[PDB]
Amino acid sequence: MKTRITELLKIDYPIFQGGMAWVADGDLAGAVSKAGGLGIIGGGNAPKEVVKANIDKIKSLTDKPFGVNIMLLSPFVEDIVDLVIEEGVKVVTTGAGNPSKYMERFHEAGIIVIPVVPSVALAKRMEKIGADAVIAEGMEAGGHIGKLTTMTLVRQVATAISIPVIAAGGIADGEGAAAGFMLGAEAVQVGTRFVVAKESNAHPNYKEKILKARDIDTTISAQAVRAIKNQLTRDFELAEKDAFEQMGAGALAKAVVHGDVDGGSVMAGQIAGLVSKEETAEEILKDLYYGAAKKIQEEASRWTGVV
Amino acid sequence: MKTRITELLKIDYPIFQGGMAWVADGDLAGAVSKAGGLGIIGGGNAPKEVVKANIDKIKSLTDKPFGVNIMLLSPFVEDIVDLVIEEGVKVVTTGAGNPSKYMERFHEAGIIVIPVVPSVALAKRMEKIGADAVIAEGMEAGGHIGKLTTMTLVRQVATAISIPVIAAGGIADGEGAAAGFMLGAEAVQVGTRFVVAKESNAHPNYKEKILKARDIDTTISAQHAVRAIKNQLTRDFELAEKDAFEQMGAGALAKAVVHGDVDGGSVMAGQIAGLVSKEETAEEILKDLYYGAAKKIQEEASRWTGV
Ligand SMILES: O=C(O)COc1ccc(-c2c[nH]c(CNC(=O)Nc3ncc(Sc4ccccn4)s3)n2)cc1
Ligand SMILES: O=C(O)COc1ccc(-c2c[nH]c(CNC(=O)Nc3ncc(Sc4ccccn4)s3)n2)cc1
Ligand SMILES: Cc1cc2nc3c(=O)[nH]c(=O)nc-3n(C[C@H](O)[C@H](O)[C@H](O)COP(=O)(O)O)c2cc1C
Ligand SMILES: Cc1cc2nc3c(=O)[nH]c(=O)nc-3n(C[C@H](O)[C@H](O)[C@H](O)COP(=O)(O)O)c2cc1C
Ligand SMILES: [Ca+2]
Ligand SMILES: [Ca+2]
Ligand SMILES: [Ca+2]
Ligand SMILES: [Ca+2]
Repeated sequence: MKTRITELLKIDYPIFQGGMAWVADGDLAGAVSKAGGLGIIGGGNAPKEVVKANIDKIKSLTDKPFGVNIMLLSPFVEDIVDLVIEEGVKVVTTGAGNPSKYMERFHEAGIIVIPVVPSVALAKRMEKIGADAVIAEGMEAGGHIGKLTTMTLVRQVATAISIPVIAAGGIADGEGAAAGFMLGAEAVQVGTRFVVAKESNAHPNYKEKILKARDIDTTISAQAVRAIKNQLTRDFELAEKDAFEQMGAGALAKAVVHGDVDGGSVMAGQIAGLVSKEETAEEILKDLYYGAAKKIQEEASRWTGVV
Repeated sequence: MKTRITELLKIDYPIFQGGMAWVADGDLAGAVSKAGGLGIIGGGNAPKEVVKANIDKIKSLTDKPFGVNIMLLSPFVEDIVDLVIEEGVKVVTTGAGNPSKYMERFHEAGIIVIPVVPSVALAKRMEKIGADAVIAEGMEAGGHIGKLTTMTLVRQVATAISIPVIAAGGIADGEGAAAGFMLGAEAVQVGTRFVVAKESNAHPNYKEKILKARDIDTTISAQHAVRAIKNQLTRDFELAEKDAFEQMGAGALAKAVVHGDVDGGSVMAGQIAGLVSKEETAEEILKDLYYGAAKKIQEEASRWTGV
């Protein structure tokens, strides 16, 4: 099977493992790319030399295509722009801001640019400035969120633009992934579920937090970031009532690296209640792709001959 | 095609026009039922005598199945429970609370009860007291909302229960409706788009504000949290909360729906309002949703064939 995304990136499955701060090292990314998806290295707030070690890690693991995520609120944003170009990266995703100022530089470098868009207006602007595709991220996602859900944003983005759309936010199995294709997308982007992958270097405490979570276990803090509820999210809310960087500084690192799941930031999506097994990256990819195929096929049998 | 909902309810299409305070009178619920879906009179906050007039109006328009919505925050809840049983209404949907104390009375009346549920724990419990089906409503929906999205709530509720699930929130076309079926749903509930139906008695001003809205033109107010299209009321209400209500809130929806005061009334509508761009008959809407979905499911299955 083929979609414009499998053709554009030269990959087996129309699935991205979304770039994540701290979680998406060369190990996670490498395992995804290896099995046939697009593994994506999360730039995050990391210095150039930390992100570079990751790019080196991945190349030594596989020759398959890979992306690098540039998170536009990073203090080292300009260094990572240099880096993706310098290291020969073919795909760039961008998140948490407008990447417009870097678009011509990326395209002169032969790089494929796929921004994350939170609205139809920004989706269209990206199309008119040359963007090769866009990612519509719903508010149900883990991490730094917009306002619109996946249901409404994907459909309205897909309708507004002629470039290919990718659904992100709230997908953790084949049924969820196939829904993304119905809303008009040609690829899915998955975050929360890849965190529990065997190759993921997220601390056992962070993985077990996700695994035990119920549907309602997430909250939005710092109004904006979706995370699993703990002492830190309760602290922040209370200090929101009172009125602050003592809490917020290094919070994700505390969680992802050191396993402090009380005082750390345990970002994860509303779909974490559906995630309850540790698997390899390949086992996750196959479940999403063949799980979707199966469900699309079963529904077509139901609706067959209707006109 | 057949779903467990089409067979429980004996309806031609697995689509509910969602029970809506003020909007969902007899003429709208009639046209939906007459065209072959499930039209639903919304009880809202209305006295027993007003809802009876609606029930009286619908029976004279169509012989086909119809539902009545019981909104549980109503001052007149006990009377609307009475009313449905006395007038031989065969289906009841509920919203804004827990209907558990009414379950045994409804079933002794031979009534089919379909509660809206905001979580997995409430879906499971409704299943355990004998509910015939539930509605999963996402926070993207118009009106009074929970915290989970359609993408994530419908997945996790379809998964937790063996009774049929109906997907609500963010569906205005066949691609949207197909997506809901993909997540585990056996029918869809549509609100926003039915407001602009030719047979809807919503004020031309109110229909105009939907037709001209963008994806981003809704906001959450009063977080009883209501989703509505941004205007002077939402601006004044947000500010009134900001520094710190019944003077502003009282009768707000009636002012917009009936009188067309879309400046200072509550224009409840979903994030999918940016997609709703024309006035159509109820039948034209039902047919677009149904056959739109069919063609999208059929299209994607030829794309995925052999996988
Ligand atoms: O320019 C504007 O204001 C509008 O433009 C945009 C606004 C928002 C977005 C957007 C929303 N979501 C995303 C992708 N998701 C994310 O970026 N989620 C993230 N999680 C953890 C992150 S790390 C971090 C975060 C904050 C501070 C320091 N570090 S980023 N992009 C894209 C474009
Ligand atoms: O266990 C509990 O605490 C109660 O559980 C529930 C909690 C929430 C819900 C729920 C949320 N949304 C829905 C279905 N949607 C709606 O109920 N939407 C509505 N729009 C306009 C309405 S009219 C109104 C509303 C408030 C005050 C005065 N009038 S109701 N049900 C259902 C059950
Ligand atoms: C822990 C965590 C960190 C993330 N970091 C980034 C990031 O640095 N840049 C970005 O564009 N998106 C970031 N995201 C979003 C993901 O790339 C992806 O779009 C999202 O997880 C999809 O939603 P889901 O969690 O339901 O699967 C992050 C998400 C999580 C959960
Ligand atoms: C104006 C308006 C009034 C509503 N009133 C009720 C109600 O009284 N009881 C209820 O259970 N749901 C109510 N709802 C929810 C709808 O029946 C339906 O589930 C919802 O609108 C679906 O989301 P959508 O707007 O994206 O289609 C209302 C929705 C709107 C837009
Ligand atoms: Ca398109
Ligand atoms: Ca490891
Ligand atoms: Ca089920
Ligand atoms: Ca009329």
